[PDB]
Parts: sequence; structure tokens; C-alpha cells
Amino acid sequence: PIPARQLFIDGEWREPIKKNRIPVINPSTEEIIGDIPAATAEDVEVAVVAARRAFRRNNWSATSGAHRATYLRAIAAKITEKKDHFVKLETIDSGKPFDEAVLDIDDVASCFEYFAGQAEALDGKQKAPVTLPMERFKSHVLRQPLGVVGLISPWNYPLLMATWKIAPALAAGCTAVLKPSELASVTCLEFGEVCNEVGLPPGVLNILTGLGPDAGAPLVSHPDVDKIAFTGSSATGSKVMASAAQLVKPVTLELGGKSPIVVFEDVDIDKVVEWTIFGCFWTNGQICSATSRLLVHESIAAEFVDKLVKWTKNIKISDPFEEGCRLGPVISKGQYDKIMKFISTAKSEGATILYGGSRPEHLKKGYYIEPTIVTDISTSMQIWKEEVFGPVLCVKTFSSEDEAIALANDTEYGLAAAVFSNDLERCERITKALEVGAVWVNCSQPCFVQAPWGGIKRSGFGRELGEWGIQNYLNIKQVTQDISDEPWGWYKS
Amino acid sequence: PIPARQLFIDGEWREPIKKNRIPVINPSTEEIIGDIPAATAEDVEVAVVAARRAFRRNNWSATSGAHRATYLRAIAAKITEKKDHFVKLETIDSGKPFDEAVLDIDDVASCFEYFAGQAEALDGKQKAPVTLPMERFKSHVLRQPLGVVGLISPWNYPLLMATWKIAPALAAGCTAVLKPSELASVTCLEFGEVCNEVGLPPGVLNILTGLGPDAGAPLVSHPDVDKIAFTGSSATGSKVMASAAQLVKPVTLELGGKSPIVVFEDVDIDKVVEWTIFGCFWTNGQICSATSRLLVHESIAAEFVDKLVKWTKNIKISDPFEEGCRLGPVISKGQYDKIMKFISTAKSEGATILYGGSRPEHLKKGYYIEPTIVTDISTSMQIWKEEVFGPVLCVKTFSSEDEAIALANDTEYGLAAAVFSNDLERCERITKALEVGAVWVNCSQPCFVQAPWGGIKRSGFGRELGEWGIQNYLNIKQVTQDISDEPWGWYKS
Ligand SMILES: *[C@H](O)C[N+](C)(C)C
Ligand SMILES: *[C@H](O)C[N+](C)(C)C
Ligand SMILES: [K+]
Ligand SMILES: [K+]
Repeated sequence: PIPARQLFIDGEWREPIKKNRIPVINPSTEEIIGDIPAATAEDVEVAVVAARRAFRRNNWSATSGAHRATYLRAIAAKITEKKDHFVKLETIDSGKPFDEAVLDIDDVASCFEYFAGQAEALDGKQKAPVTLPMERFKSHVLRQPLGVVGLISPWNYPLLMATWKIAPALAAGCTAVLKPSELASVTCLEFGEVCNEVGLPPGVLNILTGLGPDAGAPLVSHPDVDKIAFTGSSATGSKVMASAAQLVKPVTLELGGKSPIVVFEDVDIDKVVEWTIFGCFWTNGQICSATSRLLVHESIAAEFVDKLVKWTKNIKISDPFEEGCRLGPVISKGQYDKIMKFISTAKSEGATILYGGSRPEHLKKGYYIEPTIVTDISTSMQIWKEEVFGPVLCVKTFSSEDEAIALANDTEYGLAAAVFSNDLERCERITKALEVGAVWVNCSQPCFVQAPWGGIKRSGFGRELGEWGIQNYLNIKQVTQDISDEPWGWYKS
Repeated sequence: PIPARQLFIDGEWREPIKKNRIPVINPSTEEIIGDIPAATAEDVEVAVVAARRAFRRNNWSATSGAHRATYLRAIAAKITEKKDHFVKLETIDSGKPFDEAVLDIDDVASCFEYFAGQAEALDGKQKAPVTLPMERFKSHVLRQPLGVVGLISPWNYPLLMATWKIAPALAAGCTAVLKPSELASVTCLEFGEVCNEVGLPPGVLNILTGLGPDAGAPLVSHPDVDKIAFTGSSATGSKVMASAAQLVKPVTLELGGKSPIVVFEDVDIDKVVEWTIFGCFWTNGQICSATSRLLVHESIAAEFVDKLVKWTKNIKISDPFEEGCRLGPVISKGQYDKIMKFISTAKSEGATILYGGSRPEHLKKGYYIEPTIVTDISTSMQIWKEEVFGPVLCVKTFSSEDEAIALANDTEYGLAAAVFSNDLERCERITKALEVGAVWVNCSQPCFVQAPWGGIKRSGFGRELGEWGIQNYLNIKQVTQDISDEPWGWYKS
């Protein structure tokens, strides 16, 4: 029983103006389980217009952070109260294991709770004094919402990624149009009803589902959208920013990557191996910050890889709703094909499939893929360079720190990295040298809402979460006042 | 007495690779008084390589901010020492009255001193801890230089606008390539000598003078440049960001505007009139933040208007070196033509040229334009919409406060605005309502390095100066560490 909704615009359920709709496919069974509306430019026009009027009213954007925080905590509470519903809907549609989805939904609650406090902190930052060296002038800073924002979220954490954008935008006092991925939109549409139950003012959040080209692209190009927040592939990020440039519209981008996990010899191998599979295979490999390039010190390489491979065999590939399930199907046929082609090309280029590379034997149907390990890698192969976004790991060995650092930085990406070593002095050295936005030490993949997140290089720019997240949605307004009533005395009179 | 320089690359003076030069014109005489090296894509390539090299060395980017602050203070002292040299050069190059150039070169020194302060305080921000909920993980933030940056600065405050970008970039630990405007590059080139004399490591700052498409565009699209800071026209900002989009590289943009000065009945007219003059006619009207749209209350419009022209007539237009000069030529023939066309077009549209609109008849050579006041304006007119960048003021009346805000916000731009009223509670209302990044209360145009500066809407995005400027050049790196030494316990062995 998959919900059936319209678009969420101005607090109402509205059918797309041209009434089109697209299927919702369960990645486990490969067959349609329902539908979602497919918006077009006409609908964006309506949603943005609704966003702008909600911005202009006297019950949201000009109110205090403390006021909006009540709605943010209500949202978190309404999410928690309905966690069972959301977890299940996230588990079908997206395809990640049930145990992954429960942690997702718990995190969207924590995220709204965290940004509620941040909204509250915002008030305490209004009219912050700025010291001037002329007693004639006083100065302070106001922090006001930019206006109407376009939020474009990816399908690997459907509600949670949307939350990372929605929560700071609302905290800041902006109003928003959210466009989730057509691959996994059901929980995001459900969120629309959470907004009504908490009495979020009509138009403050608008949710348009649909194809990127049909719904997303006009959101980005709309002349009354003040800012875009995009999470996605680097390729699409170039397009979004190019589009935003024609109206010189600001943009924050987090664009995935090819992140390295560097493993030195002085490690407890069994623990590090468990992080290594968590860094590449969790979320079915579909992790923007996946540590897909394992760089392991030559001396423990043989032992590491062997411990690695049957840790990998003990991971249970099943239907998402099955107990103990630790790997679901990848999100779509399209993704399925691409990941299998990456595997095929890897071999054709002369790499070895040390393990996997095929559909699991005990799962005839569904876009399932065994956790794949690739060795015999030269840095020239496409599998070393390109983002696979599937449960495939690449292994290479290295001599020393210099080779490790060089190999780890040998990508045009720069999102994250993980370094593993009992020498903490060495851990600090590598962290400083890694050309990335986030470094895990003796772990891989924990993302707390408390701390700043974002990449550099082809992984994008801007920082979300932590005390940076709300700043992306703010107009920093300088206010400078002449308090002397003396003439300026520059001209003559 | 005007220097003949080469490009400043890797600490030494280099002939452009294809060896071109372009003239330096005194805007006051229309005389060619010298020439400047004209760099091309080949020279950009050499400068970027030199900057990358200098970034990888151990004497700059990974040193402390305390260490880099000694250089910034040496630069401030060198500038103050050579104050007379730089002021004379800025005056003859840019056309601005000598007394204005005096304030500009003082401010340059002030900017390097303030950011010396910012560099120092960067050290106390390193490894700032971030409290996590789970005792297993610890977190902190590192603030590291982004890498090699491209700085593209305008001609209206030549050395000062460059400093606004150079000072924080060096503070952050970046290496930079600066491309000043070809209409006014002399002092920026002379800055290369300041760098050698304080011993800045070679390649840390590189100065490429030359034409926009030849030197600027290659810098923007260069694959080893990690970020661009641009100030200039909105039309060019769009093309800059579009180019940056290709490689998804971050930009900051400050793109001028059409800023309103709003004047209510409860004011001292002689004092507000002087600020109105300063906000539109100072820097020969070449102010990115010029308050070029006078909105004056109906009840006092008549008086205000001709007290305005009284003051205006008293403005000494002359050669900038002449004692008492309060208005010099605009920068170039091109700008002179465009400004005249703006005036020509306004009267064809039916506006009144109340005063000025012509070349001053006591000055037969030089790009001199009379301060111009245009009344009988419809908001449909070009001169109400488009940035003139000349000494040209637009005047419109209003009845209500609602109408004033409406008119003030009736623009695609949003850089600055100024509000005049002795009623301060009313001043506070208006400041909150104005869709701009900078509001002046009972004054017009004072920019202190202590306060953040930038616009919204088509005036761009990002904040320079104050405690914001250095952050545009940092990689905010999250570092999170598992300190538990226990299995993750997610995957079964
Ligand atoms: C944490 O690893 C970041 N994501 C978005 C991947 C959860
Ligand atoms: C302050 O007025 C800003 N400018 C750039 C004009 C000096
Ligand atoms: K789906
Ligand atoms: K000049």
C-alpha cells in the first residue's frame, strides 16, 4: 500500500497542470508499485509564485528564528511519531536495507532538532556590533533570509538529503521549492503531509516531483528563485551552475567523488576491514563520499585483502525487508546497467575481479549486485578515475607516506578521505595533506549534523550542516549609521 | 615619471610571451602617457604554474597566520612609506581627484593591517573542536588555504579593490594571480615591487596586466585555478560564473548596482544633500555602490532639489592634480560615450535634464562630464533601470513609506542603499525592508574594512572584508576520529 499524492504547493495537493505521472519501481522486485506526479515548468511557476507570496507574508520570513524553531521541533516530533511509516516507505522505493532506513529516519529527526537550535542561535546573532575606528559611525550585521530557494536532493538518502537542505533553509527564514529525485520521491511527498499536520504556513515548503529536465531545470532557471542548493553528480552540477550563472544566482554544490581510504600497516586488520566495507558497500555502494579506492600498505596487503574478501562474503544480500539484510538492490535498471558496464570495462582494461562482478546467485530478480573487489589496478583505468556509485571497491598498494599521499590526491575530486593508523602523529600528517573537505581517522563514513560537510575540487564547494548550514541561506546585511549630525564636510557649500 | 613595467611573475619581471603592450591614457588629457604589458593565455599558464609551485613550498601556505601576518604588515608599511608615489600614480591613471586618491592609498595600508590581524586570529581557530553526541567519535575543524586563486579587480579604485582580494587571500595562505583592469593598472604593477621589497616568496602573488578576454578569461577557465574572485559589471559576472561552471569552480561576485538613497521630510537638507552628492558624484560617479536613485519625499522635493543643484554647481570640476578638485574626468572615451548616450537616451524618453548633461565648457580636452541631475522620471525609463557609472543622478518623489520601499526595491540589483530620516525607528524599519547587502543610515558610501561587504540579487553574492573576507579563501576541513578501538559492529564477521 504505497501512498498516492499530488504535488505539494501552497499547502494543498495539486495535480500537475499537464496531468502527467511517472512510475515508482521497487528496485527489489523490478516491478512498478505505484506512481508519483511529474511536474513541468508550469508547475514550477505555480510553486515559486506560492513560495514568493509565503515569503512576503508576516508569519514566516520576518519572524524570529525562535518562532520558526517551534515548527522545526514539531516536524522532528511528527517524524519520530511516524517513524515506522517513513522507514518502511524508504526501504521500498530506495532499496537500502531496513536497518539502514531506520537510521536514516532517526537522522532526519535529529537534523530538524539540530537546526531548530540553530534558528534559535540566529536571533542571538542579530545586530551583532562591528567596531569602527571612527566615532562618527556605528555598525552592525543583520542576518536575513535570502528569499525563495530551490533545493535539489539525490535518491540515496531520500528524506535525509532533502532534510539537510530544508532544515537550514527554513531555520534561516527562507521559503523553498524542493525537487527530489524521480528515483525515490515517495517519502519526500509524504513529508508534505507532515508540514500540514504541524501547520507550516502555506507555500513555505513546496514539493515538486518529476524528471530533472522537466521539473528541476526550470526550477534552477526561474528568475524569481534566489538560490539553488544541489546535491548530485559533478556532471549535473556543472549544468546547474551554468544555468544559475545566466542570472548570476548563488549555488552550493556537493558532487560526490572518488574518495580514498588509506590503510597503513600498524592497524588491527579485522576492525579496519569492517570500516572498509562500510565505506564502500553500505547504502548498497551508493555513497557520494564512498571510499571506493583502497590504498593499503604493501606489507599487509595480502593479509588485509584476504580478511577483506570473506568479510565481504558474510554480508547478506537479500530483500530489503528481511532480517539481517545488509545489502539491498541498487536503485534502478539504469544504475544497474552502468555499474555492470563499469565492471565489464574494468576487466577489458585488464583488471582482476578478485570477487563478485555479477548478480547474486540466490536472487534471480531485482537490481541486485554482489559486493565487488578489483585488484591489478593501474591509475589509468576508468574504474580508478570515475565514480561508480555501486558496491565496487578498488585496491592498490603503496610504498610509503609520499606515495600514499600522491595516490590519494590523484583524482580531480575532493570530497572525503579516510586514513587508518595507530600512530596518531602520522594520522595528523595525512589529514593535513589530503585535498578534501572531510577526513575520517580510524573510521569511514560517519556524518554528524554537528560538523561542516562539503567538498573541494570537482566535488563542489560550500559547506552544509554544523554551524555553516544556515549561513548558505542568509543575506549578511551590513548596517552603518552616521550618528554625528555634523556635516560630512567633503564638498564646499 | 610613469613606470615602464613587465608582468610580475614568480618574483621577477617577465616580458609577455607574445610581447604585446597597450597604452596608458591620462583621462584628463586624452594623452598616451605610457604603456603596460598585455598578457595572454600563455602568460596566465606560466603565472598559474608559478603560483602552484609557490603553494607547494614550505614557506607560505602551511606556515602560520602569525608568520604570514608579518608580510602583510610589511606591505602596509611599505605602502605608507611610498604613499606619495602611489597617490600620484593613481590620480594620473584613474582620473580621480588627488584628495580621493589620498584616501584610497591610506585605506590600502589599512586593509593590509586589518587582515594581518585576521591572519593571526586564524591560528586560534585551528583544530576548533566540534562536540558530537557519541563518545566514540571526536571532531574538529581545520581551516586551510584552498590553493591557487584568481583575482580580477576593477579600475574605479584600482589598488584598493585589488587589496580587498589580495590581503585576505594571502592571510588565508593562498597564492594568487591578480588581473587588474586595463583601464588602470599602473599602481597594481607597482605593487609587484612592494612584494619583492618585503620579500614575499616568489609566485605567492603574480600580476598579469592586459585585456579582459586575453588575460582574464584564461585565468577563469584555467584548470589549476581553484577559485575566482571577481568585481565588475553584472553582465561580465554572468560570463565569469558560466565559465567557472565548466569546472564547477567557486566564485565570489560583486557586480555593482543601482542603489537608492531614500530621503524623508524630517531631515536637515544641507547635510543630506551633501551625502546625496557624495553617493552619486564622488569617484567621478564611478561607484559600484553609487546611490544613483534619489527617492525624496514629496513635501520637500522642491527645496531639496534646488539646494541639490546649488551644492552641485559649487563642485570644482578640473584636472585632478589641481588644488580643490572635487570632480575629474571619467576613466575612458568608451565610458564617456556610454554615459553621454545614457543622458541622450533619457531625454529622448522624455526625462528632464535639470542640470548638467553636458561636457563642462571650461574644459575642452579630457573625458569631463558635468554632474547631471535627471528629473521627471518614469520607472519605465532606461536611466532608472541601468547602471550608468557616471556622475548622473535620478530623482523621483514619493508620498508614503510603503511607496518609498517599493520604489527602492524596484530593481534587479541589490548592492547598497541609504536612508535619511531623523526618525530612527523609521530608519530601522526601512533598513530591514531594503533588498540589499549594505544599508547606510543618515549617510552614503562609507566602507570600512571591519564590516562585511557584498550584494544580493543581480549585484552578486559572497561577502568580502570584515571577518568574512578570509573565509572565501579557506578549505573548511572536517576531521572526525574514531577513538574507541572497538569493532563498528555493523557487519557480521
Ligand atoms: C556520510 O557519510 C555522508 N552521507 C551523505 C553519505 C551520508
Ligand atoms: C564603499 O563605498 C565601497 N566602494 C567600493 C565604493 C568603495
Ligand atoms: K523507486
Ligand atoms: K588610465
